[PDB]
Amino acid sequence: GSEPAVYFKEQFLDGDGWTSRWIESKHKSDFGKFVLSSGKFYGDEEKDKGLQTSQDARFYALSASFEPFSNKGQTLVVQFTVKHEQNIDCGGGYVKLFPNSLDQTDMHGDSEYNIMFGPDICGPGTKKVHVIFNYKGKNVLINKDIRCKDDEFTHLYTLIVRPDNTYEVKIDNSQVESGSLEDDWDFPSIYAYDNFGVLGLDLWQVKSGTIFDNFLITNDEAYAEEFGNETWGVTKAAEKQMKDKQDEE
Ligand SMILES: [Ca+2]
Repeated sequence: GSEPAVYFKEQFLDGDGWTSRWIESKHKSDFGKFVLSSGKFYGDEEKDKGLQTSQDARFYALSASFEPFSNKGQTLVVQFTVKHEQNIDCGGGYVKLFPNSLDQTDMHGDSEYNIMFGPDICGPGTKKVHVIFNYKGKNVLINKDIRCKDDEFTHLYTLIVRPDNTYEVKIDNSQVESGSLEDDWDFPSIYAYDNFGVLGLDLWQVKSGTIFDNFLITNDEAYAEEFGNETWGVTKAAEKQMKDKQDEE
């Protein structure tokens, strides 16, 4: 009939239903398995179900395709929650947005993506939020140091990329970094990609147990903020109260 474009959304609300929407890469025969779980403590046992890394010291390669789109002349928002319930030592917690040309059964560390975004932890020296744009054959990393969350709780990560070559990074629905694409990377069409068609979780973990949930790819900042409050905002207080109840035990 005669609104925000929701290019991709995943909340894992239909039990085993997610297996049809996500594809495991067969590039290697030893990739780790994601399992559906809400972990040992949660805000809501059912709502907080997400994809959890289940095997230590493994590479992960799982991806979801969606009807392809271009962000040309549009704002692009990529958002998701990451919960390092295990008290992570070293491991990725970022997503990669690929063009539709990706063969999902062959996705691996070298697969050509458009944008990579999210937290990476590797001991005390790396607690950072990556913001990477693939530009003219190179993966260009942000020149700002954005500290990521390293506790056991669910955190919302949001990247906003605007058609005026500006961006914003939010953690828990609050701005943590912003600036211009020309200023914050060493590169007017910089922001735009002809095609996005796959969101991938392509990463390494030593201590596994991270849970990913509430993925959203949209062209509207205000909608991503509302969805953020409907997901992460609903989890927050009750999840903390449950862990506090358990810590005392
Ligand atoms: Ca969920």
